[PDB]
Amino acid sequence: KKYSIGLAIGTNSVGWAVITDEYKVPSKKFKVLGNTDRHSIKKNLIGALLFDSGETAEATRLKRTARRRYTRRKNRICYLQEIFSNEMAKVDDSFFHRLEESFLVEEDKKHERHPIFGNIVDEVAYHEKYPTIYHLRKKLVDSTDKADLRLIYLALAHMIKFRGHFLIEGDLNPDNSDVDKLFIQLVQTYNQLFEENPINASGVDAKAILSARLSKSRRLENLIAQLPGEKKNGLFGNLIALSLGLTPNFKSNFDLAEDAKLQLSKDTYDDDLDNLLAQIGDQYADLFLAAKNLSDAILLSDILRVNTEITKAPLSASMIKRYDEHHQDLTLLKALVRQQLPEKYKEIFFDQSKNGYAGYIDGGASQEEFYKFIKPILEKMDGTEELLVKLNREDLLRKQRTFDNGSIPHQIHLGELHAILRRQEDFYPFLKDNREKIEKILTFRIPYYVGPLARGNSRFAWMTRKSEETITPWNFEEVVDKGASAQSFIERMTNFDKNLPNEKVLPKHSLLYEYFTVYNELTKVKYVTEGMRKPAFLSGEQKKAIVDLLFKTNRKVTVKQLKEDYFKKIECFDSVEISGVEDRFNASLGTYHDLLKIIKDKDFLDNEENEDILEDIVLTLTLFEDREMIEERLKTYAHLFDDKVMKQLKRRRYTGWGRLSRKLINGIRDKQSGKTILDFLKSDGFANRNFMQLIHDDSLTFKEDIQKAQVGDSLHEHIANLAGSPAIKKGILQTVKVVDELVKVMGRHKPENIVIEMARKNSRERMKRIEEGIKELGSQILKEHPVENTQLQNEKLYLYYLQNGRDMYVDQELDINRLSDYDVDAIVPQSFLKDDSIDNKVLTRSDKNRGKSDNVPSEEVVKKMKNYWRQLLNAKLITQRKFDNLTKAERGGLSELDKAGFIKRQLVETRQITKHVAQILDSRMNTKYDENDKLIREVKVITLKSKLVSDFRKDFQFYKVREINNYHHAHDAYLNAVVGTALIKKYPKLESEFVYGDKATAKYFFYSNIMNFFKTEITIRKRPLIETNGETGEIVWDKGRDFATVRKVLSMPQVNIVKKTEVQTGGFSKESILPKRNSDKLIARKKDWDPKKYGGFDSPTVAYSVLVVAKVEKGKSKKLKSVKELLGITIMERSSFEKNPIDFLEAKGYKEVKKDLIIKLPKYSLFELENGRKRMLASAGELQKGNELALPSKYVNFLYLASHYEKGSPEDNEQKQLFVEQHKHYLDEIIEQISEFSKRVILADANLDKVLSAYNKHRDKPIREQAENIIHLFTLTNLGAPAAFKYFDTTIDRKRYTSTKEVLDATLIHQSITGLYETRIDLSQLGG
RNA sequence: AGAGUCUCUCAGCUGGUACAGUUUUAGAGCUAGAAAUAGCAAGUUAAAAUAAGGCUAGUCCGUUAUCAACUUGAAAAAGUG
DNA sequence: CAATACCATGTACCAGCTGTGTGACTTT
DNA sequence: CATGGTATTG
Ligand SMILES: [K+]
Ligand SMILES: [K+]
Ligand SMILES: [K+]
Ligand SMILES: [K+]
Ligand SMILES: [K+]
Ligand SMILES: [K+]
Ligand SMILES: [K+]
Ligand SMILES: [K+]
Ligand SMILES: [K+]
Ligand SMILES: [K+]
Ligand SMILES: [K+]
Ligand SMILES: [K+]
Ligand SMILES: [K+]
Ligand SMILES: [K+]
Ligand SMILES: [Mg+2]
Ligand SMILES: [Mg+2]
Repeated sequence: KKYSIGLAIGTNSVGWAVITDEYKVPSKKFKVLGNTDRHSIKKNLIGALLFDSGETAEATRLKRTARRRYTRRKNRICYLQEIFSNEMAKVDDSFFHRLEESFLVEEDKKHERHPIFGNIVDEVAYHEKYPTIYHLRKKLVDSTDKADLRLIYLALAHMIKFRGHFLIEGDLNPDNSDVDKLFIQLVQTYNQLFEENPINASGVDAKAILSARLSKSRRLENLIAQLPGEKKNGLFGNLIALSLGLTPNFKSNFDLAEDAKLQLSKDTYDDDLDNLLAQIGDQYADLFLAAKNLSDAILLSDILRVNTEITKAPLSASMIKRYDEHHQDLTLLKALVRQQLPEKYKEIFFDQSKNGYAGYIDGGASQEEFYKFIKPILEKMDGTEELLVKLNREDLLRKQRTFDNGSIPHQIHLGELHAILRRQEDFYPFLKDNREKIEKILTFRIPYYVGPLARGNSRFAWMTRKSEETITPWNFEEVVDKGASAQSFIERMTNFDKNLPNEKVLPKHSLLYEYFTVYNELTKVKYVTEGMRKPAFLSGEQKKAIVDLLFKTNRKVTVKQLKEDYFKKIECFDSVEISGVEDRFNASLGTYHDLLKIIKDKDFLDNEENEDILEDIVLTLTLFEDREMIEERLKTYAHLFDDKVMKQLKRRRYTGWGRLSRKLINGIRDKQSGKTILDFLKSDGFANRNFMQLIHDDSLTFKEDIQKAQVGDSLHEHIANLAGSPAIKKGILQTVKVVDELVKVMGRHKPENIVIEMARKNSRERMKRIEEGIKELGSQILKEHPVENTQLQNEKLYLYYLQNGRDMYVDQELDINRLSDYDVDAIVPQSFLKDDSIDNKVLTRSDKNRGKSDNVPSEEVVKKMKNYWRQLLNAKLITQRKFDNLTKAERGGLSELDKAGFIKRQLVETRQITKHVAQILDSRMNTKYDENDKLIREVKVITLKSKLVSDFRKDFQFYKVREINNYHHAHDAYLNAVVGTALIKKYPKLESEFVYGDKATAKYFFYSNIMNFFKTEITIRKRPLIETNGETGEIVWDKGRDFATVRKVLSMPQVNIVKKTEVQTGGFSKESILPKRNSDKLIARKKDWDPKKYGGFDSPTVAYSVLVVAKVEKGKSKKLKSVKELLGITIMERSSFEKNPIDFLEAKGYKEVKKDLIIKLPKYSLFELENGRKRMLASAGELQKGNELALPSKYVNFLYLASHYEKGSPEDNEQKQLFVEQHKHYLDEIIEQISEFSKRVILADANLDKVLSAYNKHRDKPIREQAENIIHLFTLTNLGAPAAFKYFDTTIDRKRYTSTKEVLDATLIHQSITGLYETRIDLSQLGG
């Protein structure tokens, strides 16, 4: 008995089917377990497992990270309170107690209700003197008087609790960042370099202009407007633009041929500046550094909007400025409305529900919403002009705690913290001794390379301690081994050398590693001149001369440099042909040139004895990112370089790791030669073997040593470690579990073949890619055309912005209002490359202007547009892949071989994850070896792409309509098995391409015509009825009988669709903290916080339901009453219930619980009632639809054709259209089937009647549109959670199943993973 | 079937921080009326919690992955049509 | 109990490692 | 998002 398996692997489904010799699906009688009168059932061997998408670990991680955050912020406060403990006890022995219980209601408070002082008089006086915390912070920073210890704590706690970000390194000078003085010094540094062309900056108010609440470009234009004879694109203008955070281009200033675009935010700027400074000299370093300082001052002026010469608390001062202008503007705003229109006053200042001032302070109105609600109310009135200016600057009626306070660095809070400590350490001796300890609390943060401060109970931790004691902010440098921990942070993630599995991989930028990559490429170069008979390799001398002369003097080596600076200069060749490298060498001694600039000792770099030291310095620069730690590690060589060079060495940091170890490159040696790998790359006679040849050569001992160097996951573990979406990995494991069961079903007989086919908030990302691209481009298109992230979901508008509002084939502007008239065109034609991503797509006025349509854009378009494309590439508005394709016509365009490859890739799957599934299945099936110790491939694992079966369906009218039911998953798998087996049966030579295990015109023709053998006529040409294998003579396909077989299988109504039951996990409930309410739905946020007094959560998530048969007390009498009901065990209750189910249930009220009748009921548990009606458990108190509507095939194909689902010849198109119109009565028949089914299992009288009326209303509608909208109707009958749907313009809301009472007496069905094995439990026989 | 390199792209996993939001309390509302309410005044801030919580008590852990039923079995697992 | 309606924590930055598909050079 | 929780209204 022989058979094959077909699989369809998706992210929510695994379709499966068993086929025989004749492409038939078998049917078996299967045992049925349980207490029903049915002992067995007939099942077709075809079905599909359905499951909810697997989730990533990200959300779990972000929540984990926040938890740690909250724990450590509490610890900071506890540290500070510990310091204050004894001395605060002398002043107020319950202060910290009133703070701790501030949340409680006075009924539960054990102390007085006024937290700071403990009486109403002092408390009210406090708030009158210090309405915001920032008033108190400024007073404590400025005043010279002794202050109450409790107010000192509150100001220091507020700074430590909300301490600001750590994005800036070093200390901040609040007086050294004066915008006027940094602008004056930029002017002075410019006038030094350009004495003949100086700028008159007198009368220019640099402070107001650059610190103004305006866009960077507008402030730039404002300042230049004050300077006559200076343009914003001149050198000075560009420097101001750099200061404002824009991205200017200094190429045109210094007459450069290449482009020096500079932005101060990019990580590349440090190199970007040095690179520019290399061309124009170091005299300009003072100019470009002076501009950097100005930027710092302007950034601070966004935060500090107050003169820093009247207070040492400019931040708190600026918060107080917000409060004062809020108060003044509120007084005036009220007066205006009071007089100009008093009818709206009640709506504005008293209605929390409205987005007025009441809703903005007391309700849920945000600043953005408040501004919207009040913008017309201001425009409508008189005297509102200044307020309207503040509203448009987003600076009206501001609160102090706002979304934009993320700008504040921690150095500013620290400055006020250190000032207060300096003021009060004069009166309190414990503040002078703990001044630094308190300062450390605010400033300390765990280094990212240290991680959780665990003690052997964190699977996430790696930190190692220098001593076993409690870590605090003050002892961290001593208890935590920062060096070892920083090393583990990387070495626990990096790859080992695959060849030498115990050797660590070299840093990517290691000098030795780059010597290797350059010699390995250089060794395969070949050249030929006139006198030479044939091309030749480079000798060891030639390669060394080339490395010394070119690679050690030029960052990148082009072929031109090789020809002129080597072959002409040295070999005296006026002409030479080069091979093995094109345009320029891909490898380069980059680190060599970085170190030559820093240390300026070329002879040190070339001395081989320094190889070790240089290797350790680069390793240290790569391994660590902390500049102190880097400095500490490089101390060993402080004697070798100047302090200036050592400082420059500290600042140079590298990232990335190679793929080979040092031991492999330049350690192990060949036994007879005594030479390392690098030695052979430098010199290997006239064979010039490269890395691949060396480690594979049997005449050397490298290969032997590799195998000796080499040194068991579970199925689940192995799948977890695959590179791919966790979603697809869930289906991969489910697939293997499906195959195991199917083999057990066939009496442990292995199949002949297994054919597998695998399926194929971004608006935040799409917006960020256009902002960066446009600001890098320097364009004002976002100014002229504001856009929201949601709109960028539209393809044409997204392409418009990525192309900066220009046609991509013609150098012209595009109209944003005309996009409907424009064309979206594929760079590589979709006839060749089925790619619809933005990466192969282009917005043009008309696709005609691309050129010819059988190739990549014409040469003329490339000549026209290459430069504009280059800008888009650098602005990252197109990728390198998109630019390369866009420009291929200048590289010959698409070749015939390229076209052959494209067609082949349409048919042969090459994705790595697909190969891994095949390898998993192949290694599970084929386990025995033959006389030659080679694997015996009893089972052939075939992998197909989705296009094969999809074209099969459209070619033989086996159409699919996904919306009808879930059967198409199972049918896809059947067709995969059929097509896959028949394909390799017809052409056994294909096995190399389609089975796992180990002229261009011809292949193009061949692969385009590979599937013709199924057809009876082609294009013209005709074929036999019976198709056979040429060699064996065996029949593979009968075009009369075998299509009928397929048609029978797709028509079968019984298909085993199983929805994987799953225990729900994750969050306990909705996260929203709700206000207090008298409802038992509310759940306490802490053990003692009664939700009736404090609010809390609701909407818990049921992990699984439980069938309880027990008795419950009834009435005031408490008489025991027998019941049977469903209890949802929430995720939070789950551990408590499982530890002791009986105690848990008795706590809930149940008595005499029949412990053995407790049934665990996860989500999607399956119940059958009367007339075949099936329900799935959505929750403990809601149900989902549990039936599939097996619509007959004739209707399915009619719906597909009538609806124009997806082309064919005209004689075919008209034949299909004629069939649609000849079978128009099918429309009513389809409705009848739906209604017959809805009345049998759906049971939504209201919705069914509403739909019938809607269908009888739109009978005069076109047939195509009636069919398209019949497709929507299957939502009413679709398996799963009910949902809303629209028939034409009528909307049908979901009818839900809000009670689970009926399943308590129905038949519960437990299914195996295929659903072929069943246990059925009559629940009516329980509770008697 | 792979391997190294160059320019990239997309994805996965981990760590260190920040700002808001929400919730309860505190921030004496006034006047006139028995009240009902009306007319006003006010508003910007803070503490605390931010999965209940756990023992292993760490400045640690708590939302990913995995899961029909039955039989033996503390459990892990294997077995069952 | 129907039918019906409303609701659902969000944002920002920094430091890493891995594999992926891409199209080029070289190779087993 | 989409689907389960919750309340309101009849
Ligand atoms: K993170
Ligand atoms: K009390
Ligand atoms: K000017
Ligand atoms: K608000
Ligand atoms: K409040
Ligand atoms: K106005
Ligand atoms: K707030
Ligand atoms: K190249
Ligand atoms: K580094
Ligand atoms: K020195
Ligand atoms: K789960
Ligand atoms: K579980
Ligand atoms: K199941
Ligand atoms: K990469
Ligand atoms: Mg906690
Ligand atoms: Mg807050």
